Amino acid sequence: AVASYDYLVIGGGSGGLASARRAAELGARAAVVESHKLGGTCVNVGCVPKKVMWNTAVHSEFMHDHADYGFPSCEGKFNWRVIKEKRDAYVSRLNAIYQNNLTKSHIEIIRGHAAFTSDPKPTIEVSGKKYTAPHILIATGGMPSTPHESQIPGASLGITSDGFFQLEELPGRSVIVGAGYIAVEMAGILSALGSKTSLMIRHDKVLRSFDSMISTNCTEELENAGVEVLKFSQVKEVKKTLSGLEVSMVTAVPGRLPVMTMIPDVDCLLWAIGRVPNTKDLSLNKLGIQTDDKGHIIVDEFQNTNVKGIYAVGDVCGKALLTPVAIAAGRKLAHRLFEYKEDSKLDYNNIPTVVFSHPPIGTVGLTEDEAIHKYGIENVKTYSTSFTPMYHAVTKRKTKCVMKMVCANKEEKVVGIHMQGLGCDEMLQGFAVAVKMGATKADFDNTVAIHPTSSEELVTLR
Amino acid sequence: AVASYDYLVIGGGSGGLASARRAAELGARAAVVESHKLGGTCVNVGCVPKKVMWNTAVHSEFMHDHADYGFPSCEGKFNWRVIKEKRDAYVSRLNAIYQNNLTKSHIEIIRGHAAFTSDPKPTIEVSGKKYTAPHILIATGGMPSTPHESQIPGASLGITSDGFFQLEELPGRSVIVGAGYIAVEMAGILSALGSKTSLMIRHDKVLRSFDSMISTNCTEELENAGVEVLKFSQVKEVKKTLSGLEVSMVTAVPGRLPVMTMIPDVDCLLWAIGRVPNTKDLSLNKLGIQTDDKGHIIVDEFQNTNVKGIYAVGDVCGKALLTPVAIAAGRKLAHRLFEYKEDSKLDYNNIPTVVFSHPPIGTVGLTEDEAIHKYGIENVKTYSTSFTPMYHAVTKRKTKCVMKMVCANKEEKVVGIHMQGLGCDEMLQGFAVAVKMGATKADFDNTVAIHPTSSEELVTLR
Ligand SMILES: Cc1cc2nc3c(=O)[nH]c(=O)nc-3n(C[C@H](O)[C@H](O)[C@H](O)COP(=O)(O)OP(=O)(O)OC[C@H]3O[C@@H](n4cnc5c(N)ncnc54)[C@H](O)[C@@H]3O)c2cc1C
Ligand SMILES: Cc1cc2nc3c(=O)[nH]c(=O)nc-3n(C[C@H](O)[C@H](O)[C@H](O)COP(=O)(O)OP(=O)(O)OC[C@H]3O[C@@H](n4cnc5c(N)ncnc54)[C@H](O)[C@@H]3O)c2cc1C
Ligand SMILES: NC(=O)C1=CN([C@@H]2O[C@H](COP(=O)(O)OP(=O)(O)OC[C@H]3O[C@@H](n4cnc5c(N)ncnc54)[C@H](OP(=O)(O)O)[C@@H]3O)[C@@H](O)[C@H]2O)C=CC1
Ligand SMILES: NC(=O)C1=CN([C@@H]2O[C@H](COP(=O)(O)OP(=O)(O)OC[C@H]3O[C@@H](n4cnc5c(N)ncnc54)[C@H](OP(=O)(O)O)[C@@H]3O)[C@@H](O)[C@H]2O)C=CC1
Ligand SMILES: N[C@@H](CCC(=O)N[C@@H](CSSC[C@H](NC(=O)CC[C@H](N)C(=O)O)C(=O)NCC(=O)O)C(=O)NCC(=O)O)C(=O)O
Ligand SMILES: N[C@@H](CCC(=O)N[C@@H](CSSC[C@H](NC(=O)CC[C@H](N)C(=O)O)C(=O)NCC(=O)O)C(=O)NCC(=O)O)C(=O)O
Repeated sequence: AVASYDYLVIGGGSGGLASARRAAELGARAAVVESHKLGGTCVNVGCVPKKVMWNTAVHSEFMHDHADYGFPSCEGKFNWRVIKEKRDAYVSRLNAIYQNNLTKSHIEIIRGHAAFTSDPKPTIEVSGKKYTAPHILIATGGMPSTPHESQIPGASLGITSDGFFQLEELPGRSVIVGAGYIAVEMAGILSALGSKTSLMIRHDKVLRSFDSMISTNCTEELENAGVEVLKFSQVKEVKKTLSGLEVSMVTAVPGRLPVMTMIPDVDCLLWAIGRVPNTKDLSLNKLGIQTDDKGHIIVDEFQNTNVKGIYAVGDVCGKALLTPVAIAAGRKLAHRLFEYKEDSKLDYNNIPTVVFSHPPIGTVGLTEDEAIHKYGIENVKTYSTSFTPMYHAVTKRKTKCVMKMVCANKEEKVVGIHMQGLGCDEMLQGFAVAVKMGATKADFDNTVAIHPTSSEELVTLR
Repeated sequence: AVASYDYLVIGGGSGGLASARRAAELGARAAVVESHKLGGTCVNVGCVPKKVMWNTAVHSEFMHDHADYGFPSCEGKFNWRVIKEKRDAYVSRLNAIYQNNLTKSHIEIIRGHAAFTSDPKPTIEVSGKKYTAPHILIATGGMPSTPHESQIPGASLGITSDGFFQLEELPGRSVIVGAGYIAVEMAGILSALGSKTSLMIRHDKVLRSFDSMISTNCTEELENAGVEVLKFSQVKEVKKTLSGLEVSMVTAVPGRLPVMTMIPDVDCLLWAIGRVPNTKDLSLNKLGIQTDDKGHIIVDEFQNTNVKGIYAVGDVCGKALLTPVAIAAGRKLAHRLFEYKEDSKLDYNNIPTVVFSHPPIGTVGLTEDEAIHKYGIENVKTYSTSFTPMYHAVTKRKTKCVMKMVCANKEEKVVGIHMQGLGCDEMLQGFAVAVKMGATKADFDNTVAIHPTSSEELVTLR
């Protein structure tokens, strides 16, 4: 027998939870299928525990400036286990909250792994029971990528971000491989907390898809903070030794000859090279649901799959892999399906991002190079500044703040904002609202500054 | 003999410096008269040294959460002199920078006290030499208010914010009198750094001209932080004792009888009750320049005095006593006079403010009560939230974040934003740009959130 619902959601992470809760508000009879822990990647092995560890890493820098600010320094060591336990308890509190959010909304929780059946009417099976609905959302997320053994023998001796959140002790020596925001964030946390840390990157700079100013500055701040950035470098092999792992690296700097280097006595090797969508065991083939070669579910601008009555949102689609994007796409879909708003969809332009580096990065809109491509070089003007935040006026340790505003056409429409510096994590949201509204530079310059702040520098560029 | 300029600016603080520099960019032959230190109140006894001391007071709270974040605590004491010396050096660096800014712009620096003469053509005298121009800006600022002895015998035993910045040691016991942002800020700094601190206020709450939510929350956070808030209380007399000062207080709570209390062994009594404009010795009468009963120079919307060719900006006019306001009004005036832009003026609506409390406050636009008065009760809707920032998910000490959005008319135009919480100091500027642009709630809700942050809560209110 087959139980019918108005809305069946596969995955109880950011996007699935948000979509199911909004549908239920509109009257849908909904169910969420979850094989592991409610809250998905964000709550369990993502945004939330990452941010707790970032706040911890900030405590390591307050510690270094304490004498400069008039206090006698602290001179004793970090205890990873203390914060690990507290972090785990917070995750458990959130798991209980999201279970209650579904129950309070009268959303059924189906525990187990869903896969599609070959029934012509779209139907899933979970633990040998069948469920159907006229609307089925796939919101199954992704997972970390690890190299194949055939490519990098010994790769399985490394961990990913998932294993990072299982660590019970600070690794003495860490090597992080990759050059995106997860690699950056994990390297910065491990180094701030006292691991002897290297970040191994294929080119000269991290965050190369970000504005060139951010890519440069982020790389410089990593080095200034004590992270060893191993440029033009790749792992060839990993071996277990008596003292941890030995990582065999090849370095090939332009203008130089390639060189092989062994990195001995590594405690933690962390692969932060990408994410793979979680679709292998969904039986998508049984209904002919379209994927790319990497397993991402293909969707249109309304989150429709190629099969009527089946949708997908969030990381499983491979576009803009952020919690607020999954949530917004999920809610817009709920209003389309259950409020009959045919034009309800997410705009994927001007989505803001923060990277929790040291100091944090904020960006929204087009890089300078993207703007030149779209508008023409003669129709783009940039304004920028670099300064030392007043926090550091009295400290021996320094960080900088860099900001870039990208403007298009005669009116100087603000089409991109890019920055790194103290406070940039909390500064960006409001500027993103202004950019989404089509703010011009005149709109920024007509807004009176707030002094003394870093944020005022964005409204006083000349 | 009389030297002539295009532009004569009386006072080398925020507004005078900004106005003179912009005029000189437009070709004006300008001079700045300064009797004390370039940079005025902001650089020397205001924004800048206040902010250094606020950053210091934040170091006192990182210290209290260090064990919770896995570090062994710091257990030794603050040394006021360390940071005082560093703070003074930074002020000296800024004095040298602003002198150079004028010199590099070919702006003459006239050192001494200016007063108007009785010459029918507006002319000032400084150290017995006369100067004239077709455009004279009065930008002389203000000074702290202290009670008259006739009113409060012994009031002169107290200090003001000026004396705060001369303190060479942390006072053991401090009593701050007043209920505005300076009183709040000074009480919070002194208490965080270890002074046994009381804040004496005439009514039940601080910041009563701010939105009611902020007034309430700020008072609660002061008390939670250990500041003793002495409500419905006023100073009657101050006496020198063997052990500091004795403050005689009268307390008169509604519903209760008045009571007199002596507060013994006070080391620092700080008056933070208002500001008086710096106009007493300008000889304004010699030209009939109009003032109010408190000595403020009266101006129109274009900063004109009642006398042709004479202007005033900044604190001397008594309206919106902030550094960015003096600067913006000064620059808009320079473009009016020297770029002939007859409509160039400052809009005094939607000026954003931050109060450096613990945690900081940010506000822009109308309070809920101001919006109801302007638009009608049936045409105002508020949205609000209160939460604990994720920073405190793992700490025993707590602070809250409260946010209020005030919306007008069917379209829900955002006419006010009010908040207190970690990060609110850097969060506000961008939201102020959106409000100045006429953002609606739909504009906020159409902007994708940044997670995990406090700032995302302002774009996800329901
Ligand atoms: C280390 C790290 C840090 C990050 N930091 C941030 C950050 O600061 N900010 C930000 O915005 N984003 C961040 N992200 C990204 C964010 O976590 C993801 O974009 C977001 O979780 C994706 O949500 P989702 O709904 O697509 O998938 P997920 O949250 O991954 O949820 C998918 C759910 O589906 C369940 N599932 C899968 N297959 C099945 C099946 N067949 N049957 C039943 N259940 C199934 C899974 O168990 C899971 O709970 C971070 C991610 C990582 C890994
Ligand atoms: C404790 C405190 C904290 C503050 N915190 C902030 C803050 O965080 N943010 C913010 O925006 N604002 C803050 N302010 C307010 C800010 O300092 C003032 O709004 C701003 O300095 C006013 O600028 P102004 O140009 O009007 O006057 P001022 O900067 O006061 O400059 C006037 C100048 O005129 C000179 N002068 C006066 N009379 C004469 C004369 N006849 N001849 C020659 N020279 C003369 C004075 O010596 C002085 O240098 C703070 C103020 C105080 C007191
Ligand atoms: N400007 C913006 O607004 C941007 C926002 N983002 C946001 O961040 C999300 C995640 O992006 P991002 O952090 O770039 O993600 P990635 O998962 O793509 O980052 C991993 C990076 O590591 C490198 N890498 C890939 N494979 C290997 C390998 N086999 N060995 C070593 N290194 C490898 C690549 O960088 P390299 O080529 O340098 O080696 C790659 O970009 C996006 O989906 C988007 O939401 C991302 C980019 C820009
Ligand atoms: N909502 C907004 O946007 C607001 C912004 N601001 C900004 O802040 C600037 C400064 O304002 P604010 O901090 O209010 O300034 P004030 O200098 O006016 O604050 C001093 C306060 O102390 C109290 N006080 C006055 N005289 C006495 C006395 N004799 N004894 C004891 N207490 C006394 C009063 O409060 P009480 O009546 O409670 O006793 C008074 O408001 C403004 O010019 C503006 O730029 C100010 C208000 C609102
Ligand atoms: N704001 C950042 C950076 C620190 C910073 O601002 N430091 C400068 C001194 S600030 S105090 C004097 C005041 N300046 C302002 O209010 C900023 C004006 C803004 N730049 C603008 O263009 O509107 C003032 O009196 N200005 C009058 C004038 O600008 O003419 C500074 O000088 N830095 C230079 C240095 O080398 O230190 C933060 O707070 O971190
Ligand atoms: N953001 C502040 C406050 C801390 C906070 O957000 N805590 C909550 C858990 S966040 S992780 C799960 C994620 N939630 C979000 O991305 C926020 C969505 C936002 N509220 C919105 O409405 O868009 C998610 O999976 N959400 C899916 C869903 O919302 O359905 C939390 O639960 N707090 C409650 C508590 O009692 O702790 C900060 O970062 O400080």
